Amino acid sequence: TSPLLAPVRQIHAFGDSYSDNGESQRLTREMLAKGIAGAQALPGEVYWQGRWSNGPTAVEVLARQLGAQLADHAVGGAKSGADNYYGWMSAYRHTGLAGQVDAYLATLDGKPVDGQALHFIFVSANDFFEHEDFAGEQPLEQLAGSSVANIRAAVQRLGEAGARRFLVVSSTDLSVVPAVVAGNRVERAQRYLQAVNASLPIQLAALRKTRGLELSWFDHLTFSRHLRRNPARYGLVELDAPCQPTQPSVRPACANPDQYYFWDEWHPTRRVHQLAGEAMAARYAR
Repeated sequence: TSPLLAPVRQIHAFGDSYSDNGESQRLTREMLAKGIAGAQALPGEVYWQGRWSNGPTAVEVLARQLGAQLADHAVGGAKSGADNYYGWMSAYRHTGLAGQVDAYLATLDGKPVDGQALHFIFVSANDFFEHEDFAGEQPLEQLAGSSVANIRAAVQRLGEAGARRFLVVSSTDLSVVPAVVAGNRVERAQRYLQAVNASLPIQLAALRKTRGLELSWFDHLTFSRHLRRNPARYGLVELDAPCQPTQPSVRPACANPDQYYFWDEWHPTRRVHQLAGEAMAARYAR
């Protein structure tokens, strides 16, 4: 192993439901109040305090582990580009990674970017979900290319504005997500996530060197493969069934959520987010 990275006192997080700590709930309440066509309350009733889980997301745990404050810009459903899985959102706000970066940089209020803040990026799953659910035409190899390009451009744009420090999370293992299994889409997920996770770290390594950035890459796939191969070691029992079923309809939650991998058909439990946040904190000194 190499030396731990310097401590972190401020995180700015950009991403999707795997990071959101209340933005989709705030924003959808605003959209409902304004009467925006097609709006829905997200995430819904069977979720903890606006998180798309039964507890804090991995980046919230990472912030606690590192002794950092967290500004969490992530929005449930966010894609790697400008917009969201929920297309009805775009009329009100661009909540994809690109839109989160735009809003972050447009709300500095004449102040510089903090060159010591960790810019945390965790996105791409909705690129895939949207493609599969609404028959995107791009072959999956092209979709992966566009996800990679979008994330690289976000880092470039953040660095351009003064950001120096980044943690970029890989694709998660979309191939074991309950909704993907139910969709019979395991192979498609495998192919998409391997293409993103092969190309993205190569692109970020080039950019890190060019622009003199500190950029950590977190391999969420390696992380989840290790949990799922040795579940008892982590106190996990159920790897496949959602604790809180929502498809086709909501049913009562399991009694033992801390022994479940998945909360609903797409999102991990608070326990898995805890292990993920701890894992992500491993490259940094407290």
